[PDB]
Amino acid sequence: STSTYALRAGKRDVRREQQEIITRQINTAPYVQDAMMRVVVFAQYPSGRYKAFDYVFPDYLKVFLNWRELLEDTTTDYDPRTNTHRLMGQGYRQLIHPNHGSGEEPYDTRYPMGVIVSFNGNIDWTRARVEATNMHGLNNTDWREARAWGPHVICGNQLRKAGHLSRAVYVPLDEHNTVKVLATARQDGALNRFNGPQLAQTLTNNIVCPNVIEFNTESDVIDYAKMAHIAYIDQAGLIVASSDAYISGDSQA
Amino acid sequence: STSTYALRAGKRDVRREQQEIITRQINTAPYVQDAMMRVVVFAQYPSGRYKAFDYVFPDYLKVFLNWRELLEDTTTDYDPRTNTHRLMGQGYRQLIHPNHGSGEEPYDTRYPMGVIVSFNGNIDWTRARVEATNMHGLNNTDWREARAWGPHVICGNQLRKAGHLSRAVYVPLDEHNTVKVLATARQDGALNRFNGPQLAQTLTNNIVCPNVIEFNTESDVIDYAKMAHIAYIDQAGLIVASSDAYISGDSQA
Amino acid sequence: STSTYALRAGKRDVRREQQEIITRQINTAPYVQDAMMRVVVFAQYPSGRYKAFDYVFPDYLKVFLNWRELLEDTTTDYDPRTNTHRLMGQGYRQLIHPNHGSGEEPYDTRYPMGVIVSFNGNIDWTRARVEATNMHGLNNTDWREARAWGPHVICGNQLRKAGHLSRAVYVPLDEHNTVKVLATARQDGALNRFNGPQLAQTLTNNIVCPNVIEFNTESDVIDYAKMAHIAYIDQAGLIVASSDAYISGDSQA
Repeated sequence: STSTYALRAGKRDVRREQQEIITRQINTAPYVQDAMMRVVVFAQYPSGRYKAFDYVFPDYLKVFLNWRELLEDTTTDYDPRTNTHRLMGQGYRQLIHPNHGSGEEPYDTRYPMGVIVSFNGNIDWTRARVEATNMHGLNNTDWREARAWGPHVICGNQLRKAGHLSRAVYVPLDEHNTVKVLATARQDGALNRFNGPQLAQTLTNNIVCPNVIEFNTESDVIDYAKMAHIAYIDQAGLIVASSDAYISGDSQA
Repeated sequence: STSTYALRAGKRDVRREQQEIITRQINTAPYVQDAMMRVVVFAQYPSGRYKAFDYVFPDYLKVFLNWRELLEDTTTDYDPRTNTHRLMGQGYRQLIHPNHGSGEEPYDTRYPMGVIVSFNGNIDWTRARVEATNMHGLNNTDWREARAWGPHVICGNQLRKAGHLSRAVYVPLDEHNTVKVLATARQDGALNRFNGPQLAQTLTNNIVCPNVIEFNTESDVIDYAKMAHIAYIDQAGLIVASSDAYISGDSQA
Repeated sequence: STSTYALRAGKRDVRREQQEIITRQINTAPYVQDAMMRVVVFAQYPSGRYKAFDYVFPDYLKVFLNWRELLEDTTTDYDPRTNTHRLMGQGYRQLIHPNHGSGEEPYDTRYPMGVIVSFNGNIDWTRARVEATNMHGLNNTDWREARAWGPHVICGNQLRKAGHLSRAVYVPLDEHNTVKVLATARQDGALNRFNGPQLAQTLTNNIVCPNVIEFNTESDVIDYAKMAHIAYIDQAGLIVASSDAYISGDSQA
């Protein structure tokens, strides 16, 4: 880093020390249990556009995105292009029930090339997980040997550190994949907030608030990430946004 | 109240006392834990029409309604008016990602002026809550200082008492708001049904059953409320429906 | 059954005994807690087509399907046929708010005649339940006397045994019905995985993965069932698919 001489007032510089306190509040308020956490799944489309599934939640997040939800210009598990009563054009059916569909092309170009998953806040980094599952949301072809997570679940340092508050990972997808994501609040020290008398609040306060937002180009995705103070990895593989606050920003450039 | 002379049969008037018992059953059966509770969010539209998000649930309710779900004539987070691939007409995008959208008008007239939230049953009135959050479902502009609820969450006597079984509140909205609602079953005396061996049932039995119903005019909303036995506040600010049962109805008019 | 003479190698027939072990793994891996379970609701339409709500989940499943979700060619609670701003054509409204709608026919032929519900895996068979509820998801006309389940909830041996791993039931529906389904993991012996320190995982790992798949004819439904290794009852009332694995298939035909 590049730093050099600086001056400040003496004991009377409470304005500066107050701003230092504020910087620390922004950086540690997320660790007060039942503070919000934020997880965003950014689908990267062939078209150069992107779509964010943006979740804010205070305790835990259980996400499954199926094939149609992942498509460009959908906002739910509903595809306006594809009237399911028509005999032709059933690409989704052809993928989830092999050789019983009728898509007009091998690769529906609305299906994403991959997702950037951004985890932010007081997350339990040891159990934060992503999986590219098959069409059914399974991590084994045979459900009878599938489990909550697969033997090679995406986790640990596959989630790139982006600051004390954030990690992000890029997950390539092929056309038969779906996406699962898990994040929970960090263990509350030696107390388990999912245990005993603490559970009711942890469970019932957990209103997950999802939004699906589209972006016409990555510049706009990156702007969204800096607006929302969340980690993001751009097309160049660089970490261009973070949840960590610095009192003078990137002043040691 | 207006009451006057009445007669009844003597010890043989079991029909009357049976009906008195039935009145009490309707009024107290909701307090038997794992009985249904009922919460309804009525969106009031500029058009004079309304839309109800009607939830019945036996243990707890965690609701977040985002911008598109709140729009007149939507039934999910999907807006048929707005094809998200078009460059023009992205009003939702303009609100949730400031100055990256293209709505055709400053105020999409399908967005509601406010909601009437109706809580009914054995609800924990001390932790029944509503918030008009921002587009992301946050109660602070900066998620890093946002929490499960805001410092000024709508609660307590902002929820108007409408009988022993019900409360209702009117919540004005501006166009960038979304709505969150929490209701849980009242503490089970000194036992916590969210604790220990009671939790499995409390958790897994809690199938929340949502319906989205539209009403062309308030007369029809009020009818729906009386059909469903739930509190409702009409345009005049009057409580015109309740969950409380009376053996002769409003006979002391 | 028809069986007759067979031979095998002696102590060196490890290939056979390995395949016997594999058969047993497929049959008992589902009993390792947090293994996947699979529940499918197959709607049978007047048109001879079917639609599957296919859920895989590791711990519990809480399903409510409302009227519009049940309709042929819907994939969410959204009906493209019916623009809710139009005065005519509101069949759903006419059912859920009696005599306030305007459907074009008494019976919307997209509404199913019944559902086949298929339960598979380490399910608690004593508390696996289905209900055909009314439009609101209630099992009593008056919610104040409704409960999490009705006095005549569909359960026990109404769920037909289809093997050690599976049961299935046919549930007739009339046009004002909706469908509720509950399945949970079997009690973990004398330990309760929904209790104490076990709960956090049981709760947060439970990502339910739903897909809605259509089938143009029952032959294709039956194929889907055999692909997915789940119980299914065909139009003839026969059990034509199962989760149970046999080392030589149905070799005692």
